[PDB]
Amino acid sequence: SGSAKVAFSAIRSTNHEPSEMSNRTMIIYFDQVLVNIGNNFDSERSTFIAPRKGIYSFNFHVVKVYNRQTIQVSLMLNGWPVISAFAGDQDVTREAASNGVLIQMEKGDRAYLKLERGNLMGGWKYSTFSGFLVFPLHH
Amino acid sequence: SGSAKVAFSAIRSTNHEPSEMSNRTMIIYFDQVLVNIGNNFDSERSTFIAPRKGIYSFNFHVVKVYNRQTIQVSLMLNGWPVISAFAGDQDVTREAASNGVLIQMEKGDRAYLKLERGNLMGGWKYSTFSGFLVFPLHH
Amino acid sequence: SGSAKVAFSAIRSTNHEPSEMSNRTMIIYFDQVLVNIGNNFDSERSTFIAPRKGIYSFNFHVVKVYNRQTIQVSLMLNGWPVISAFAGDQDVTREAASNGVLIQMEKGDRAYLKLERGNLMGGWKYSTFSGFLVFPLHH
Ligand SMILES: *[C@@H]1O[C@H](CO)[C@@H](O[C@@H]2O[C@H](CO)[C@@H](O)[C@H](O)[C@H]2NC(C)=O)[C@H](O[C@@H]2O[C@@H](C)[C@@H](O)[C@@H](O)[C@@H]2O)[C@H]1NC(C)=O
Ligand SMILES: *[C@@H]1O[C@H](CO)[C@@H](O[C@@H]2O[C@H](CO)[C@@H](O)[C@H](O)[C@H]2NC(C)=O)[C@H](O[C@@H]2O[C@@H](C)[C@@H](O)[C@@H](O)[C@@H]2O)[C@H]1NC(C)=O
Ligand SMILES: *[C@@H]1O[C@H](CO)[C@@H](O[C@@H]2O[C@H](CO)[C@@H](O)[C@H](O)[C@H]2NC(C)=O)[C@H](O[C@@H]2O[C@@H](C)[C@@H](O)[C@@H](O)[C@@H]2O)[C@H]1NC(C)=O
Repeated sequence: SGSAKVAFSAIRSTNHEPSEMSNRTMIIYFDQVLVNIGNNFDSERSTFIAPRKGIYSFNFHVVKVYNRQTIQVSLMLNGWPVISAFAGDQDVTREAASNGVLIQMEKGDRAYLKLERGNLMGGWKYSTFSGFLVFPLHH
Repeated sequence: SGSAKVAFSAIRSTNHEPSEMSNRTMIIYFDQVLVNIGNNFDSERSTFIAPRKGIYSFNFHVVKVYNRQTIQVSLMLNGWPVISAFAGDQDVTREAASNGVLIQMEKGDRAYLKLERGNLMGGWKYSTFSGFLVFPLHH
Repeated sequence: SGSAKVAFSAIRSTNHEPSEMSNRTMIIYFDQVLVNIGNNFDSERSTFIAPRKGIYSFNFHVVKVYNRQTIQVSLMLNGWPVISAFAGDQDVTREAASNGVLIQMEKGDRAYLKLERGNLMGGWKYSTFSGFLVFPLHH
């Protein structure tokens, strides 16, 4: 597929608490990048930047522990929520806010996960975020 | 990929209650279509109609609120359930019946989501349904 | 895509209890294979064996009933967990441990689901496991 091979996947490998900057941006950070074909995933910002016009698939599963908060996690496209997922609060099991979607992106569009409500104190180990170009679009 | 570029994604953008017809069909309706490459998703019927033989990927996340019902949501292929997902009933958080699968479809096969058990009173805002042709098949 | 068309999907169609061997391996078994393009999914072992170097997408949803256990399900790559999902224990609804990810695999790498914690007594009907080659890689 040449320059139509674009894919990333990243995970949260520890239960370490959020940083001050993560608290300010509420952008969910993934420390371990498993795939980054095209180097279009910015691992410092946990943001995917589309290299070309196309249909992109995204999936995420944000895993939380008991921390007295319910959460809403949203896939953001240029600062606007496209889809959201939800998780509650209990002390029986880790639980996940999961969702996925296909979206059209232009070159330079940015996709990332934002904690719209709640916090991730206690860590978000086992959280995952991945995406790939399904096919490019011309015009 | 030419005529092998087929993709759709749709979401439920409001918490409005189901219509009379939705009550009769128990087919889950998505008011906002984000992607519809090939125009193979029938937005009036929330049904994907395969344009050609191939392997198709589908994912869904049906989000419910507290409404005194648990739900079973099934991906239907020509009126038969292929996969199902489940959600409970509580008043702490929105929660989702989520699943996904790859299936082979022939031209004219129809895929849609059906509420096999329960109801979506209180709305199903944030629900998502998407799919794409992974690759075509000949013969 | 020729030999770049690789895809599988399998489901658990009954609530039958795990076998002795399933108890010993804790590898989750799927009795009904819906898709197996390339015949790279070993249905006896519920293991996908990559035919070539590439980026592969995997998704799973393991559905449990009340059985006095919480579970952790992990996607294993050559015996090492890549991603995990979690489900609790209650008697209100079936519930699912769900996650998905993209990974790079070499020819001969093996991917399967393992019950890292808990059991699936009471069955795991409606569980699903699927995957496909997103694109091949050279070198
Ligand atoms: C990120 O936000 C968290 C939620 O607001 C912070 O935790 C809160 O910290 C308050 C004092 O900074 C404390 O009164 C709150 O009870 C506490 N809330 C929760 C739910 O834990 C977190 O700050 C961390 O904890 C405090 C005690 C300090 O030691 C910080 O250095 C910790 O990181 C925030 N983390 C930051 C700003 O780095
Ligand atoms: C779609 O099905 C719902 C579940 O059967 C309907 O709600 C039910 O409406 C009954 C009277 O129509 C009422 O006795 C039940 O308590 C109620 N059940 C629940 C769980 O809310 C729904 O009807 C809506 O509510 C009633 C009161 C009417 O105003 C309808 O016009 C409402 O839509 C059904 N909606 C339809 C048929 O449009
Ligand atoms: C697979 O593992 C299960 C969990 O260890 C077994 O169930 C357990 O069986 C014990 C006796 O074998 C019994 O004391 C435990 O209470 C029971 N635990 C649970 C949670 O059910 C299961 O064995 C099944 O049940 C027993 C009674 C025998 O009839 C086996 O033939 C059953 O399969 C294990 N299944 C195997 C080894 O095939």
